[PDB]
Amino acid sequence: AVKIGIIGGTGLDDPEILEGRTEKYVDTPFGKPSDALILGKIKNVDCVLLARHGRQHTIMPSKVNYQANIWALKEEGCTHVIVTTACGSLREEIQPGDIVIIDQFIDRTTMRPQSFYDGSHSCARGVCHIPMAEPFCPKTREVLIETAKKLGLRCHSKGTMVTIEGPRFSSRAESFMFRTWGADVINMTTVPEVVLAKEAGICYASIAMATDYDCWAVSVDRVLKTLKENANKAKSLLLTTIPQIGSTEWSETLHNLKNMAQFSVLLP
Amino acid sequence: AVKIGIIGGTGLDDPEILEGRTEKYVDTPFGKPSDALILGKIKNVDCVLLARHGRQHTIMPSKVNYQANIWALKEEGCTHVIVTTACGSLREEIQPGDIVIIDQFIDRTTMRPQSFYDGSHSCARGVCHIPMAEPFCPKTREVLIETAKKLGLRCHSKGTMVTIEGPRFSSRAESFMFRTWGADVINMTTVPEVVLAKEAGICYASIAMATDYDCWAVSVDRVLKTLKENANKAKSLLLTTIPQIGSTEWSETLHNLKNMAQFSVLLP
Amino acid sequence: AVKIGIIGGTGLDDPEILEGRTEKYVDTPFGKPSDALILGKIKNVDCVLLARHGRQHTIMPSKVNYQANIWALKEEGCTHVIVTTACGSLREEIQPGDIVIIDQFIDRTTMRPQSFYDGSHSCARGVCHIPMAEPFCPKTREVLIETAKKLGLRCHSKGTMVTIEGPRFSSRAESFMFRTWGADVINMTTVPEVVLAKEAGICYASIAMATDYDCWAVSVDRVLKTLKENANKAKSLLLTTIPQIGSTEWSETLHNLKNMAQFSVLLP
Ligand SMILES: Nc1ncnc2[nH]cnc12
Ligand SMILES: Nc1ncnc2[nH]cnc12
Ligand SMILES: Nc1ncnc2[nH]cnc12
Repeated sequence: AVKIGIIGGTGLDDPEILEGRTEKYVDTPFGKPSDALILGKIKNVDCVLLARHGRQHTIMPSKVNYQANIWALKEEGCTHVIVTTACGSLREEIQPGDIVIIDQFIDRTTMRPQSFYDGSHSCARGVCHIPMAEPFCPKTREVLIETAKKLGLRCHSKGTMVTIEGPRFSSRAESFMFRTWGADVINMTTVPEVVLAKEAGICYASIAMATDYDCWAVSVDRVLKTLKENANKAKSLLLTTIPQIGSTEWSETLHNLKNMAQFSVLLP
Repeated sequence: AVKIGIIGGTGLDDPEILEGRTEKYVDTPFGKPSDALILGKIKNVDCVLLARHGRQHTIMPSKVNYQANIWALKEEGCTHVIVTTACGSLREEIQPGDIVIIDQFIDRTTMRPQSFYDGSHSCARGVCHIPMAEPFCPKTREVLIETAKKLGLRCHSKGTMVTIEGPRFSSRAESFMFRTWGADVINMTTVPEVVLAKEAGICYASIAMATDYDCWAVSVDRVLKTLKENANKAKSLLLTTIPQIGSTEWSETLHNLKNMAQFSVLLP
Repeated sequence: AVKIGIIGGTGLDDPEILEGRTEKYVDTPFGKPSDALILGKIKNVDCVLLARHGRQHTIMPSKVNYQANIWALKEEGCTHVIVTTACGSLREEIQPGDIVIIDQFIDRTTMRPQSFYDGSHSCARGVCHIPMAEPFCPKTREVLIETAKKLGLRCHSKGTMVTIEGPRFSSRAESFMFRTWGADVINMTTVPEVVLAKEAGICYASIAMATDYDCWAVSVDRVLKTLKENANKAKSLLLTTIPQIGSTEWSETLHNLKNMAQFSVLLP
């Protein structure tokens, strides 16, 4: 049995995607999640939706409680966590409106807790050095890619996301530099969300939606406009992907993830 | 009517530049500014001078209250903010003593608040994603460049400033790396000063004075020596530039800046 | 007379290396050191050993009190501080088990105090801008290199260490990027340890032990395994190097270090 946690980004957190909805506020050892958890289903698969920035988008990327969000979904019994996020394109071929099933990231954040094992919580004892060679679940990404193809959507099979601290957008010099580093898209929320999901032994995948070409220009109005015009794509992709995830066996994949997380912890 | 805020850097914060001076200590929602505001004039133009590190230079770059400084100048009615800063040269052609009217930056800071919209101040509500494609005012930079030419000063028309966290200087490996990234000069204070000025809808420009070639070596004594030998240049440039700024119309430029800042804010 | 401070890293902090041991808990203006100081000798040379992560390895890299550790050793009268650290190799020629006498670093840390002069301690007044062109002591590194040769150990004479914040390991995209930046090895503790030692006017050198090839894959178990298999190398190197350090004159080298540190401080 699988359970899909869904974290919705800016303008990509529609509750109506779930059938048989029930609101549920929870608490965690790391604090309160961005907003209430929305329990429901897509066909016969159980899901838990959560708005990353709150339903009214009042939380900036740097202040999102990534620890509480991931811990809450883990506590609900989620086996997978598929998220949505807007991003700027750093490559001509990645056009606004395109979907990118990212497989790598480059961290440019500075003031964000990236581990549950901070030495101050009894629920997470020891020092954890989680491997990040392959940050996103290959199997989950594969289903997303094939479903996008079945839907006939413009979708890139891989891509490197550079996550900046924000809330400001990048300068032109920074934008050029990121391209030379090998970054393909840019956002403000992938890190540490992907890191914490790995520590939790959860299958994590991200649906990145290009909304602009950054400035190599971007603005909040441009981002919001493109999201409004393309939100249906992420919704259709999730609706079609999830029942497919639920029809396959994940015990082995989840076992390997649990082992990796478990053996990354150094106890006294 | 224009009003020029002037933020003086290390050894480039001479109060005598202003005529008819009056000291004024102020407070802001973000705390106290580095020191008192010095009100005065250059010809018929009103100005407000502020020492970035305090008159006795007791504040390190990472602890400067950039938010309070910019907010105080904005509250005084400043339409422009022209600053001075020492920097290391990362290019052979930029010689110590040279002035660089920088047009871009690369952020290497880590523990600095970069927005007024942090969710804890009623004076700045919402999430702000300010555009940084063109961080510095083109029109203000243009006047500085032409005035430098009229004065016959060695001045570079553009340049990318990499702002490091400090207080330590860069290692040789870091110095080499910054050159490959496309950085031309290096300092410790441009970011987030330039970011906050943009959020405030103020025309911001920076007079960077090269004092050394970093280590691709630099020392505090070398920096102080070069500043003492060349401080008169920044003073003469400001004295000649400001009356020129005051003789032109800025309502349209300021309107466009206000619009950009206003529409960068996401309200609940 | 010399006194060698030794900071032992993960699995490279064996107390038995010292003869005539005596445990000593101390306090500093910056807080408590990672663990108690172990006083003792190697031949006729006085030494002070300190486990970076605590004897039971309960402190993550980002939470190590680098300020207290360096201050404690300085207060004990240490003239030199030679440390050990595990690291990942970013170059084919640097094989796991190899020693690298690093000479440069690239900072990728974000939430770490890098100076004693933070404006809140009477023991360290003013603003300090310490030079980092040559972060490690050349003379100390030279003795380590020659001793490694006399022992017939695979040892690299130089290398650039990129210090990441951690506790997570790097992503593959980050690993590739670090190689293009010119990094040779990667760890989580060199910065700011090397910076604070310089401010303290102490001769600092690092014995980096490659334990894996990062992911250009690494895991805690792989790291621990390689350290267990090669720990004897660092121990033998220290035992043979230290008596050699004690047989030479260091007054001039220490005087030059004291001058550099002293003149890096800007007083009110
Ligand atoms: N260009 C951009 N930079 C950062 N985050 C973004 N989100 C959407 N577009 C973005
Ligand atoms: N080389 C340098 N690095 C950083 N800040 C500086 N200010 C002056 N020279 C500098
Ligand atoms: N690959 C690696 N990255 C960071 N720290 C390490 N310590 C040992 N191997 C490492």
